[PDB]
Amino acid sequence: ARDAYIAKPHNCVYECFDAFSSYCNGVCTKNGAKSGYCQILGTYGNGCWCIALPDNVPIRIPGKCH
Repeated sequence: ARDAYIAKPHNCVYECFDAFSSYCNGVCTKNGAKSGYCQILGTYGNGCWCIALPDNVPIRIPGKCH
């Protein structure tokens, strides 16, 4: 229902940093209301967090991006 480390469609964020530049929120901002923040990727790097309940089909991949 929500994204954990992904903020872009089928692509993931290389490394979300401080949201001071609203970089992570900026990606979630495109929705026009969706809200997201930058957390940790999990192992190494950073991950973007986005909250909302689109029509459906939130995450279709283990979170790994090309």
